[PDB]
Amino acid sequence: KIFVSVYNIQDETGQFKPYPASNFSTAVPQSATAMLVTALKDSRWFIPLERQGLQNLLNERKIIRAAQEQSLTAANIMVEGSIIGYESNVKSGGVGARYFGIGADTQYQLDQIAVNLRVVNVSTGEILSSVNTSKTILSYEVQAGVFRFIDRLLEGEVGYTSNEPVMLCLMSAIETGVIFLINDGIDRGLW
Amino acid sequence: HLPAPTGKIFVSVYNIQDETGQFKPYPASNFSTAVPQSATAMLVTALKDSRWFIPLERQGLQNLLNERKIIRAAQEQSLTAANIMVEGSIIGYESNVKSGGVGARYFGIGADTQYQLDQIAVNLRVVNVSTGEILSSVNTSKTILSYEVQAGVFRFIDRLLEGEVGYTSNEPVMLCLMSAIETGVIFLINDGIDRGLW
Amino acid sequence: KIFVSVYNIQDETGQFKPYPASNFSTAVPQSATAMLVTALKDSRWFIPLERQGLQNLLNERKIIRAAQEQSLTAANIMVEGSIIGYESNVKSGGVGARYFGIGADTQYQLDQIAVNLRVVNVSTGEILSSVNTSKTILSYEVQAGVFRFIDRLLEGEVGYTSNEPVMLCLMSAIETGVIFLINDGIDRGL
Amino acid sequence: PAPTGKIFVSVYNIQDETGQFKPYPASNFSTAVPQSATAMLVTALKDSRWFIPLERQGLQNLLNERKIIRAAQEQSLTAANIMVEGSIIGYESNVKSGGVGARYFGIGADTQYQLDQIAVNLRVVNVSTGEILSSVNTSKTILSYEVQAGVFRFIDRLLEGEVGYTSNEPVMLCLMSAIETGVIFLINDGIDRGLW
Amino acid sequence: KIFVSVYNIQDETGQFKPYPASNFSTAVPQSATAMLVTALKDSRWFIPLERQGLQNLLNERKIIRAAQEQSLTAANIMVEGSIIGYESNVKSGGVGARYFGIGADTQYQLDQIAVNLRVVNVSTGEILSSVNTSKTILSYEVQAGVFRFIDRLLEGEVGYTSNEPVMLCLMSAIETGVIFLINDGIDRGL
Amino acid sequence: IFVSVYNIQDETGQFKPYPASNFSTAVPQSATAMLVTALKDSRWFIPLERQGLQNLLNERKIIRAAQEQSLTAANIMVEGSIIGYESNVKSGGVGARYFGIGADTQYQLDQIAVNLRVVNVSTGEILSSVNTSKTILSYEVQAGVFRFIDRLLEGEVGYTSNEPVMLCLMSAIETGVIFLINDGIDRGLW
Amino acid sequence: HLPAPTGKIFVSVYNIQDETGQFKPYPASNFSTAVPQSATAMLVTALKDSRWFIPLERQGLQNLLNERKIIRAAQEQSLTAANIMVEGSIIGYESNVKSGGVGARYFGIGADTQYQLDQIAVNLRVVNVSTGEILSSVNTSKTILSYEVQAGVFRFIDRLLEGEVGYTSNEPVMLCLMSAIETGVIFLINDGIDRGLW
Amino acid sequence: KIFVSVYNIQDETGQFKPYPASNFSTAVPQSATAMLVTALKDSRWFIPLERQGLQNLLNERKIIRAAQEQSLTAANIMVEGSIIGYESNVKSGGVGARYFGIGADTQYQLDQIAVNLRVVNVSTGEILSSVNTSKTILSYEVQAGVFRFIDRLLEGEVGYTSNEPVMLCLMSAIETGVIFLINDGIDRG
Amino acid sequence: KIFVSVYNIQDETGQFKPYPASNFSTAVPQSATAMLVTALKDSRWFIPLERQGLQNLLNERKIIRAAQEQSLTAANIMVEGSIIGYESNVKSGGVGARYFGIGADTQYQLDQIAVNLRVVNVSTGEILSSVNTSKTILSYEVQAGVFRFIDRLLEGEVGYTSNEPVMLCLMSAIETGVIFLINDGIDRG
Repeated sequence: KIFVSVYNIQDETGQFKPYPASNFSTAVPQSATAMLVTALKDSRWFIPLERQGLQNLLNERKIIRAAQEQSLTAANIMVEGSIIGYESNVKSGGVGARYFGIGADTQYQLDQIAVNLRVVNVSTGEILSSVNTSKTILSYEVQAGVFRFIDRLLEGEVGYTSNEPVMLCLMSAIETGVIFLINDGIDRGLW
Repeated sequence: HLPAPTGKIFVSVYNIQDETGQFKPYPASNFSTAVPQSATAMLVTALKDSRWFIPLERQGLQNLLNERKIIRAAQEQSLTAANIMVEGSIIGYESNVKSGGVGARYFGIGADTQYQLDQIAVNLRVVNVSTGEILSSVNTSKTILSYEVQAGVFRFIDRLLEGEVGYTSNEPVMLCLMSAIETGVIFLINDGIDRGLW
Repeated sequence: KIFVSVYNIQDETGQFKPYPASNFSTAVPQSATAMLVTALKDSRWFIPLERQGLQNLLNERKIIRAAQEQSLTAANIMVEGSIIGYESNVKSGGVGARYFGIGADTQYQLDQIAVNLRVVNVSTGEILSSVNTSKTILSYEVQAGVFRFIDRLLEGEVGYTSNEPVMLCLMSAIETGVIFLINDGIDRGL
Repeated sequence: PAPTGKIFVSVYNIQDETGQFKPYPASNFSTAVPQSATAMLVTALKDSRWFIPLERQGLQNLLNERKIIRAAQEQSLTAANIMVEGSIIGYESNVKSGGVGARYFGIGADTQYQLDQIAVNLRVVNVSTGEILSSVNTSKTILSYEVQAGVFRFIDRLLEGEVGYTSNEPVMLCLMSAIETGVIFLINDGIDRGLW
Repeated sequence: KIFVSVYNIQDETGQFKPYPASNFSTAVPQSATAMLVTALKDSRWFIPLERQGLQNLLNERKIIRAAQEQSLTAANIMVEGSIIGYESNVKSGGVGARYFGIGADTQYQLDQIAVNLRVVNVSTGEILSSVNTSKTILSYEVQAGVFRFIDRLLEGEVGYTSNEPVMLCLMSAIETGVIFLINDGIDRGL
Repeated sequence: IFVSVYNIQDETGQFKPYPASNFSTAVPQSATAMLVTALKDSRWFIPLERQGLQNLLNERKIIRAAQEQSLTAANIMVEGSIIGYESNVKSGGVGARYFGIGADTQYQLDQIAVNLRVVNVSTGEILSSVNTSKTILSYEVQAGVFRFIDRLLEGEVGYTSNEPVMLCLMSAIETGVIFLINDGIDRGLW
Repeated sequence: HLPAPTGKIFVSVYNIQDETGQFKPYPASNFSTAVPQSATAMLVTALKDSRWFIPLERQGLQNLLNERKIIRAAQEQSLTAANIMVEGSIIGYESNVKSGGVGARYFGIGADTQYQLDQIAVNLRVVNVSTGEILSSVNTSKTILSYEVQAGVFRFIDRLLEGEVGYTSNEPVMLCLMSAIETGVIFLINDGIDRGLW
Repeated sequence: KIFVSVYNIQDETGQFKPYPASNFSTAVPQSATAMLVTALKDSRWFIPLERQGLQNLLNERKIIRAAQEQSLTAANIMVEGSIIGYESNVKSGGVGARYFGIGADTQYQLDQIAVNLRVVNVSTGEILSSVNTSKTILSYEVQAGVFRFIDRLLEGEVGYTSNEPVMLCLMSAIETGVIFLINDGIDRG
Repeated sequence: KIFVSVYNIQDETGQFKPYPASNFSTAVPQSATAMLVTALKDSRWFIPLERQGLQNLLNERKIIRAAQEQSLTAANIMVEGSIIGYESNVKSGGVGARYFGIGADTQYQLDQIAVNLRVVNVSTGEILSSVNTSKTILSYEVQAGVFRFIDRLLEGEVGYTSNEPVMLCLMSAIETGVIFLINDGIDRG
């Protein structure tokens, strides 16, 4: 097991959802340094050190020390970085056709998320590695309908829509990123 | 084979925060979050109800410290610590994820139905207080259903006739958050069962 | 009687009314630590200790102490918690029908509010109990109308709407919550 | 009821905990309820006299003025053994609402009404022990109505006419009212204590 | 003459003009502690003490003291208070009629402004009096028009609108308020 | 003859309506310039700066530094603020159209009020205060022709005038200074 | 008769600020000022160009003080003052003030024109540094023209013919501001000449 | 290898996406001082020194020093600079034609991004070099459709749109900036 | 070569883009004090001194000074100033005509940007020079189209639009400004 310290990884995408959404709602989750710490945890051996999160821990230790009137493990490597970018439509498109009286159509869009992870040495402060990974986010819509006349009338509609969970894609990106960092570390080795 | 625990464990939880960065869309107020700010209550009541575990407050800590100031003053008696700390946050929220619906209209009786699913994710981390090492962590995800059903009639006589009926249901996102945090707490409690920490 | 201290119970619902309303107008009242303090007061025996509210009291005591040139009771239990959640439509629906020429219709929506109360020990700082309770908020509209032709013409409309007072439902929730807190203490007993 | 006697009551602030604002067309910054309590309340306590409101609004200017006085000379400040606290608890609408109307050729007429609710919380607190001696919630309701009548007639030429009237009870008055019954309730409640 | 010191009287109406107006513009002027100071000035005997306004005066005195390298009169009573409330439509209404081809119509609205003034003693800090006064604000619009056919065509329009000056009504309320305060003080008498 | 003026601020609490930006005031922020030049142009008076004072103090810091000589005071201080702004107050207009020549006209009035107060520097007593108010005219005129031939003919002419609110502010501040000086003649202090 | 000056005068100008409180209307961003923030540059270059006058910076002063911190630091030599200080601000802005336009259309050739005038006012004050007394002040006002011209043709043949030509001009509010500050500086300079300050 | 310390490179474009987008959404990524740090990392010889990022490193070292009751490498040159500008439409255009009953059309837009990088000496604080580079950002849309009558009716639509990843163009720009910087440094040296 | 120190040249235009754009988006880049630093660098003789930018430099030197348990060159001149103004339409206009069935049209707008530079003496704090320069910003649109009837139908459309890169024009203005300052120094000297 190797002790890894990670404090914060930002959303540097600087992006927000368009209308109808609230102009306050980010296009990307604020959750990394959770995603990342659990990615390091689940890829074990790595032993995540918290530091989120550090203030509370320090308070708790203050309470402990107060109750009695005993040390805190460090990390030789630190992971840093942020969420590099988000956009759309990137690649997007769709088709459709309507004949009397049955129409049908379909649409799709792709999005991009990029992430940067950096392994930095704690002793020398040198950056031992850094990587950019980018996943893509699918969205699609399918519709079919029927408009027919008799005389009286008839009509019908069916439809389905899917959005890949940006949070899941982020998780994917940070995981493949950690895989890459570990792999890169194997040729170092530091281990 | 067989596992076994021993006794109650004091757990301190300060903030489990909303890292979703999300807010409801229009018509809603752009200030209204898509997700409750209420965890570190949901979680604290999960730990209280999942006993044996003993939540240590710390929300919440300052008011207590003040009250202790009043006590110490009025008399002119220590404060128990927690050996584990739970942390984490609400990892994410989105929509439509999966969504869709169908409908049909024949003269003169129409009907239709629609539905949407949403997702919320939560992260819980058990961290050791002495060494500051993270002992465990889990990501959990619930989904949030919404659906609408409508039926109607347009008919001519000569005179005329029409009618409408409809029903809608939205799963309570707060309940879904709670459900998620329960799933996470169950997961953590078993991992500790195989450890044991106890 | 037991002295109970309550400082802040907060709105953690993070919700605001939709349009036409002002985006600054909360979906839920800010009034708890009053509603709750009066709930504890009214179920007495409990003796709410203020602390809202505390600063003014401290100033007033400064003034007294100056004018005289006599202590301040504490509480062994503290109540905490907040308003956990709010939403809508949750469940909603309605029906209606129109035949010549008399139409009628009706609608309803239900909402939810949840609350958390926690009894915490002041001495050791341990949480003695915590409970979540949730009420629901009814709203409905009724309309009836007539459209008739003669030659000349005739029409008429009547309607009524009712919305349950979200504030009252909050009071209800906090009250039932006070009941649950009171009960678990009975087997404690403290 | 009855005075004695006079009791010094200090009130610093009673605040709007309603968190409510007027809807469109109004400005989203415009509160649904007045910020004027701790005036309304001070005058309510005053008008029910005996009570002797002690200011504390307001205290900063008074202390500055005393600085000026003390400066001109190069004499104390009475305190209150009770403190009144509390806030504006809640506001809404439509709560209860409705209306009717009918039109025959060519004379139409109609009327509508809405009720709103305002709630207040007052708490009498002991200054010496810091104990809350009482707390009360009162709620008034706010009436509004609109009336219209009209005529559309044809001759051939044409004729039309309209008349209308609307009244909205002054929310500020209902707040004052609420705090007034609240002061009454507080006084009565104190009557059996008695502390006074 | 009696020296009266007045520092702050602020807008507690929490109200703002509706659309089309800018959402930042108050429904009520911020000018009180002037209107009041000039009202007391005009009601003489009273001698307004500034204190607005005080910081600048203190600076100026710093400069005076600096140039020379003579005291500052106080007030035994202080006036306080604020603008209590504003609303609309309160009472409002109107009529109108149109016959071929001449129409005419009229409308009116009333608004309300309330004020609170309090006389407080500077020595004891006791409130010697407090009063709430409320004026109302009139507005009306009148129109007349003609639509006629010849064959060709004819039309005409005339209209007038008047809105009472909210600032003036604030002044009216603050003045009548001053009358109430003096009136109450005379039976004291101090 | 030395007059010191630090503050005159916008207490109108008003902003322009739509189409304008909600950040744009209905009234200039410029007084303590208008007023200082009004006192200057009305001489005898000698404006003492103090806007504006901080920069000067820095400059004197520099002078004093380069050398390793005093600063004149004022026995009277002028104070006050912009009391109010409104519209439509009085407004109206007419128009008529006959085939094919139409014409029409409209007008609106506004109000601006200002308060000036002379305050004594030694005793801090207010020696005088006045409210003065100007009014602001706006008008529009249009004329047009719609005619058919068979083909067609049409034409339009129009003119609009808005009195410069800033200028009206200047006017109010000047008449105010006139009044203050005049009343001062019977004091006189001068 | 005859006047006369002597020598260069050191003038310090810290801030000349926008007191207009005005912003462009829609379509523009509500954050966009109706008037430039650039005076105390415009004015400083006006004083620089009307030389003899020696603008003293002080904008601007902090960076200068830092650079001198660096200089003084590297060596281990004084700082000139200004005998007069100029102050003032942008007093006001508006529209339509005077505005209007005409136009006519005959078959099938129409034409029309429109115009708007705006105003900017500026205040400059020469203030004495020693006694702090104000030696002079002026209010000046420029006006800002805008106009549009259009011509068009709608004609029928059978088939059809149409045409459009148009031109618009807006005077540069920044130019008008500069012009205003120039007129104020000119006024102040004659006034000082019969003073003299020299 | 030369040790290069880069603290922050900032977005000085002052630009945000237009409607429908949120008025809070930057038109340009905030991600540089990652992009640039990884560009210098990928261009070796260079050894990026962090400094992002520095506070956490310092805290961690505090913890380490606490556990023991061992020094920190510096950089002799520092890279600075920022994202200079962004705009559109800059160049834009498109064509299209529709005949009975088959229509088709296409659009395209270009955007610009500029970047400034500056090599500064740490000892003397002198700017050894500074360069501005600018990439451009392609976007295009294509549609084709058929509207026909029979008697009954028939219609169909197909379309595709591609938008170049502004983040990529930013990366490309910062890389080209690095190339210029290295070129300038070699001629010094 | 002369050492020149430049800290801030700011956007004093107070202007922001109109609708559809975000109300937070400046009409003008925030990039000057880079543009200016690269203009001075490119005009050598001159040696831009950083100072942006200074805090990181001082931190780095803290790291250096700590690692060893060597001075920092000053500038006798400082360049200051700001972006003085931005506007539109200023001059704008256009023509167009349509005959059956072929129409065509074109329109254009001009914008203005002005910049102010000031050379200030560091020793006496006196302003040695200041200049205002202003460039103008062209934008134009061209379109041509055909609507024809047969019976059947026909239509076609082509169009092209260009916007001069406001960032480029600012660069231009700041450059010409640097020229003016250099000349102004030439007769000084």
